[PDB]
Parts: sequence; structure tokens; C-alpha cells
Amino acid sequence: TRIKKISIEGNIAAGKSTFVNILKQLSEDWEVVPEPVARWSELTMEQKNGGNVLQMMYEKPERWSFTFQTYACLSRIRAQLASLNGKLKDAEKPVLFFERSVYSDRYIFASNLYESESMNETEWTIYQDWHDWMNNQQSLELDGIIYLQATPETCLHRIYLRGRNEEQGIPLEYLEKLHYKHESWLLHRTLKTNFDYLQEVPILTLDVNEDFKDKYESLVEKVKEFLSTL
Amino acid sequence: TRIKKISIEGNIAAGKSTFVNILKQLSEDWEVVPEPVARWSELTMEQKNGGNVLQMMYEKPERWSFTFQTYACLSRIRAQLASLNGKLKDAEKPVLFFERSVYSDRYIFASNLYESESMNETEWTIYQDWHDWMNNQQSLELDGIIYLQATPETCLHRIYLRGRNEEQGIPLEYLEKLHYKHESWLLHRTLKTNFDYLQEVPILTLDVNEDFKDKYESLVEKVKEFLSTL
Ligand SMILES: CCCN(c1nc(-c2nc(N)cc(N)n2)cs1)c1cc(-c2ccc(S(=O)(=O)N3CCN(C)CC3)nc2)ccc1C
Ligand SMILES: CCCN(c1nc(-c2nc(N)cc(N)n2)cs1)c1cc(-c2ccc(S(=O)(=O)N3CCN(C)CC3)nc2)ccc1C
Ligand SMILES: O=c1ccn([C@@H]2O[C@H](COP(=O)(O)OP(=O)(O)O)[C@@H](O)[C@H]2O)c(=O)[nH]1
Ligand SMILES: O=c1ccn([C@@H]2O[C@H](COP(=O)(O)OP(=O)(O)O)[C@@H](O)[C@H]2O)c(=O)[nH]1
Ligand code: NA
Ligand code: NA
Repeated sequence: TRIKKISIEGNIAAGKSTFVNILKQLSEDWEVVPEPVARWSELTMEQKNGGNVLQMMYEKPERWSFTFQTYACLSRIRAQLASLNGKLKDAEKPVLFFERSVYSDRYIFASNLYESESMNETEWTIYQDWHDWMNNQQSLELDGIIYLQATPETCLHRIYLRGRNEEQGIPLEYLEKLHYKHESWLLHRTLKTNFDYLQEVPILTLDVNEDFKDKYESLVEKVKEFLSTL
Repeated sequence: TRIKKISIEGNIAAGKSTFVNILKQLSEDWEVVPEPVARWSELTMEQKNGGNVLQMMYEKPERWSFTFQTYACLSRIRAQLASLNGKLKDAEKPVLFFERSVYSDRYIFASNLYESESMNETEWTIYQDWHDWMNNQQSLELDGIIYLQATPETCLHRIYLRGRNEEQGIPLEYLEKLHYKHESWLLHRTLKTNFDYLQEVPILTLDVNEDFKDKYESLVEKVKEFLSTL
């Protein structure tokens, strides 16, 4: 019938890609939209652009943050809309799991870059104006959020496990800042956003500090119970 | 009934703002969408952002070209859509004159900045991808184009008449480059674009080298004849 839209949120290396790849296999009624930035980490024009932008970002974040954030968010909206229009047309209970959302783009990542002076006030105000508009010009509004909650230390350890050379420099302090933002948005619900409906969207919080790759049935049971409430 | 969309195109200081302000007064069925960049040259968030971006552009175009071009084009689409949805609902023969278009944004200005190395290949490819997408996600497609054709020398003289301090440094060579692009697009129709319908859109070319402020009736007669053909 109508596709349920669920975003999977969480810190760097919390296990979102891992969890989403588990979910996709469990039901023909379940599909996933992987995060464009994750895929930037035969190549399409977007992958070539995104690999160049990520590389330049590691080199000079105060030059590239606005360009990166705008392209990442555009790429996400395009990919989410393509799945929403493309998939699950013959499903009985269709669910589309988004790996992160246009809200994590703005309120986690772009916000953090502005706070670190990697965007100036004009870049940040243009970005928010563009986001406010790019989102209204609607069908991507979330039915629920699944928060994969891990400690900064767990996420630092999982960056090490994943082994991308570019990321081994990421310090615990950066992960603690992103952790606080997620806790403010999704646990305390203190974060004010420009999207009124978000204060009321249901949120399922899953503790993923314990390795779940071979032992995920309890997490999936909580996902199925949560889905039945929507 | 259905609003006719006509873009007014031409080099810097050819007399577009002048012509559009003449047209708006002549018919209750005629409305105009002034160019956001022109208005950046009580202040809204967009005017504050746009004044800052223009100022930084004069200082360092190779840092600010991508940010400026994206914001100018967004601002234009927003303003054109607002007029298309807002105005001329009780008109018998409604016409909306756009001061320039999303096509002059990309194929005149952004293209020129890429050619001058003020955008690198990644910035230019991201911009074109964004434009290709930002335009499809449709109701702004043009019914006709009015080309206000002036020599670079006329336009250089009219920059002097207009007297904006920031512009007095603009050299003839820059105006000659923008002139060639307009002639390729609108006179020879040699310019290849990613918008197939544009090769076939009617174009009215008006020679505006002679001052028309007190003597514009022949130009308006050619506009009314052109409109009757659409
Ligand atoms: C794996 C993280 C990749 N990463 C980023 N990703 C995103 C992102 N944005 C989305 N919209 C979606 C999405 N999925 N991802 C935004 S930025 C990234 C981060 C840093 C970076 C390094 C170091 C510190 S810091 O805290 O040590 N510090 C340094 C000194 N000074 C400036 C203050 C801050 N901060 C950020 C540099 C490059 C990059 C690509
Ligand atoms: C009145 C023109 C304002 N102007 C511009 N406007 C637009 C624009 N874009 C739209 N999408 C819509 C729209 N309405 N306008 C784009 S750029 C602008 C132009 C220059 C500038 C100066 C000098 C030379 S140059 O040829 O002398 N040369 C210098 C050495 N080196 C780099 C090679 C080039 N080129 C550009 C610098 C700032 C600015 C704001
Ligand atoms: O229960 C888990 C969850 C994740 N990982 C590993 O932790 C790293 C990061 O996970 P992922 O890529 O899923 O994190 P994301 O950034 O997508 O949240 C990867 O090497 C995973 O194989 C793990 O070993 N056990
Ligand atoms: O027939 C004309 C057309 C224009 N102008 C002057 O030329 C300058 C630039 O015109 P406009 O602002 O209309 O140019 P645009 O950049 O909008 O094409 C202004 O000072 C106008 O008053 C003029 O004196 N006579
Ligand atoms: Na599936
Ligand atoms: Na009018």
C-alpha cells in the first residue's frame, strides 16, 4: 500500500550499514537506501565527484565543507526519491529503511562543521536556506527513526575494525561531539529543528555496543514490534 | 488561462531591468520576475547572504564561484516558482517576463567562471549535476526568449551610466566573452545544452544599442507581435 519510511541514525561506525544489510535480506517487503557518502567511501559521475570531494575535505575542511554538505544532501534526496518511486510496488507491508536522513545531514554533520568554523556564517545560512527549500521542493517525511546507540569508544573501535586509511586519524573527541548531538536529537529530544512533525515522530533506540553480526534476532524483533505500532 | 513564460536575456547592462520595468506597466496581464542577483546589487536573509557572497566574489572568485552560482540559481527558481503560483490568476492573456533564466545561470555565467578557472572540474561537474537535477525536481520551461542584443562597448558604457562602484573595474574583454556566449546560444544557436526543447523555443532578437527609455514603442510592438505567435 503506502511505503513506510524509516531512517536508521547513529554515530560513525555504530553499525548502520551492517544492520541495514541484515534487514534487507529478511523480507521481500523490506528495501534499503544506502547513504551516498558511504558509497563514495564503472564509477558514476556522482561517485567520481564524491571521492574527489571527500579527499579534498580531509585536506582542507574550511574550503570544502559547504560544497561537500550540499552534494551529499542532494545525492541523498535523489537516491531516496528514486527508491520511493522505483521499489516495493507489489509489497503487502512495504518498508524502506534509509541509511541516515536529510536531518542527520543538517543537524549532525553540517551543524558540526559550522560549529568547528569549517563553514562561515554566510555558508551556513545559505546551506540552511537551501535545505529548507530543497526539502519542500515532501514525500520523504519519516514514519519512524531507529537510533543505533553506541558509545564513542565502541565507534572508535569499529572505525579501527573497518580499516579505511582516511578514517584512522579521526579522534575520540570528534566522535564524542557527534554522540552528544545524536543524544540531544533522538534521546532527550532537546534539539529544535525547522521540521515540526519530527518532535512527534516515533523513535526506537537500540543499544548496539555488543557485536550483533551473528546474534541480531532480538534487535530485529524490536524492529518488527516498532513497525507494528506505525 | 495558462501563463506564458518569456525570458529576457542579454549581456550585463544591455537594459533588461529597464525593459522589464517598461513592460510591467503596460498591461495588467503582464508581470515580471526580477533577477535575484540584480536585487542583491529590512534586508531579507537572501539579500544579506547575496550581498556577502557578491562582495566575497569580487575579492576571490576562485573561492566563491560555486557557492555564488548555486545560491543565485536556487534564488531564481524559488522567485520564478513563487510568481508562477502567486500571480496572474484572473488574467485573460497572462505573460510572466523572467529577467534571465536558469539557462543563462549555467550556460553564460557559471560556464564562463569554469572557463576562467574560478571553478575546478569537480565544482563544475557538481554544479551541472545539481542544475540537471534541481530543474527536473519543470513548470518553468520557457514559451519564448527575448534577446536584448547590445555591443560590448554599449554595455561597457551602460555599466558607467549605472554607476555601481563594484562594476567600474569590469573590463571590455569580460563583456566580449559574455557577448560571444549570448550570440552562440541565441543568434547562431550553435550552443548545445542539456535541455532538448530549447533548440526549438522561439527567440525574438531586439537591437538595443540605441537608447530606448523615451522611445520604446517599436520594441514593444515587436514584443506584442512575437507574443501573438506563441
Ligand atoms: C568519517 C567522517 C568523514 N567526515 C565527514 N563526514 C561528513 C558527513 N556529512 C554528511 N552530510 C553525511 C555523512 N555521512 N558524513 C561530514 S564531515 C570528515 C570529517 C573530518 C573531520 C576530521 C577531524 C575533525 S576534529 O574534530 O578532529 N577537528 C579538526 C580540527 N578542526 C577543524 C576542528 C575539528 N573534524 C572533522 C574531515 C573530513 C571528513 C570527510
Ligand atoms: C556585474 C558582474 C558580476 N559578476 C558575476 N555575475 C555572475 C552572475 N551569475 C549569475 N548566475 C547570474 C548573474 N546575474 N550574474 C557571475 S560572475 C562578477 C564578475 C567578476 C569578474 C570580474 C572580472 C573578470 S575578468 O574577465 O576580468 N578576469 C579576471 C581575472 N581572472 C579571474 C580571469 C577573468 N571576470 C569576472 C567578479 C565578481 C562578480 C560578482
Ligand atoms: O555488530 C557489529 C557491528 C559492526 N561491526 C563492524 O564495525 C564496523 C563499522 O560498521 P558499519 O560499517 O556497519 O558502521 P556505519 O558507519 O555504517 O554505522 C564494520 O567494520 C563492521 O563490520 C562489527 O564488527 N560488529
Ligand atoms: O535605453 C537605455 C537602456 C539602459 N540605459 C541605462 O543603462 C544602464 C543599465 O541598464 P539596466 O540596469 O537596465 O541593464 P541590465 O543589467 O538590467 O541589463 C542603466 O543605468 C540604464 O538606466 C539607458 O540609459 N538607456
Ligand atoms: Na528485502
Ligand atoms: Na503589469
